[PDB]
Amino acid sequence: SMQEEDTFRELRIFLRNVTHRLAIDKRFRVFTKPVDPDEVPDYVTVIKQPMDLSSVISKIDLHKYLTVKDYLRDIDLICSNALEYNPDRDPGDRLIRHRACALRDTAYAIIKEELDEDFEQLCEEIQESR
Ligand SMILES: Cc1cn([C@H]2CC[C@@H](CO)O2)c(=O)[nH]c1=O
Repeated sequence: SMQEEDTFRELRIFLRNVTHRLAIDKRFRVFTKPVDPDEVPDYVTVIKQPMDLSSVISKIDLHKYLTVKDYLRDIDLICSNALEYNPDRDPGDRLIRHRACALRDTAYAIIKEELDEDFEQLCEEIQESR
């Protein structure tokens, strides 16, 4: 319905806002774009489902997220990808892992403070009805 479409439009507005706030954080710069095809040639062979904040934005705009839970799976993916691909004790790896965890934690904290639980429940019920 028109009302359901307004729901989803509101969802997308909320998700763009959260995603923008993550993307402008200097700590998260490395997650803002996909990893360069040639310049890290082994990435796409270790990491089967690359994800980054620009790809999140495109997915929002393509109406791929019908719930916050679905968005958060992609935030979780950005994180798990970073922990998987940079697993070493070396400071380079430890910095990106820290930053990945901080991205995840920040997104969850923003959502905990600002997402109405009844709004999410609605989204989930509309999705489950399709
Ligand atoms: C997403 C990601 C990026 N990098 C390096 C690749 C080159 C630079 C910018 O992509 O950061 C890296 O070493 N590990 C990663 O998990």
